[PDB]
Amino acid sequence: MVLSEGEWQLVLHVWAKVEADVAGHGQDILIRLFKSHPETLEKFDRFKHLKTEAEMKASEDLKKHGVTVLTALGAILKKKGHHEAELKPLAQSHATKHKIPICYLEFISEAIIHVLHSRHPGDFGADAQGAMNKALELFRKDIAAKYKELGYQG
Ligand code: HEM
Ligand SMILES: *[C@@H]1CC(=O)N(C)C1=O
Repeated sequence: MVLSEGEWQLVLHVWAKVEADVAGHGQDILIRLFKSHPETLEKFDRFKHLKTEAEMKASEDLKKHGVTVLTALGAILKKKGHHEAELKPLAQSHATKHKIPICYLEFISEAIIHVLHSRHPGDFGADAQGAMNKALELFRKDIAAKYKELGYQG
């Protein structure tokens, strides 16, 4: 699958808004993930003690991680599909160390879409949401292929 340049521009135009405050967006996204699919929190030995949204919001460490996650994803999106170099270490760690199934990457993709839809109606209309879905699908497709190369079913 291949996104058009027009599609990449819709992706990067909403990402430009995320970048006004990546820390805020990362908190929203991880909290949405953990609330919508509580099982995902159990993968984080670092964070699985957090009991409530209030505790999550107050966690400086969770905020730090959200910035790390969105910055890595931002770097991937800015490659506009040319993300082989970026996907190698991410696939290896997430397959082998963290053991994150592809379904959980689907869950975080859903969280990203939900947060952008909520925060950014001006840059996340139907066409833009479709482009972001396509970008995130491409990301998961390529990650899943790497998972298989690495010996993880996903
Ligand atoms: C958009 C998809 C994701 C991106 C871009 C991303 C990015 C990252 C990055 C950059 C790191 C630090 C370096 C590394 O270990 O590779 C990391 C760590 C980690 N990721 Fe992800 N991640 C994603 C999805 C997920 C999901 C869905 C889960 C769990 C359901 C997860 C679980 C973890 C865990 C447990 C760590 C180690 C946290 C720690 O103890 O420091 N990741 N991730
Ligand atoms: C998706 C949901 C889950 O718990 N696993 C392990 C999946 O593959």
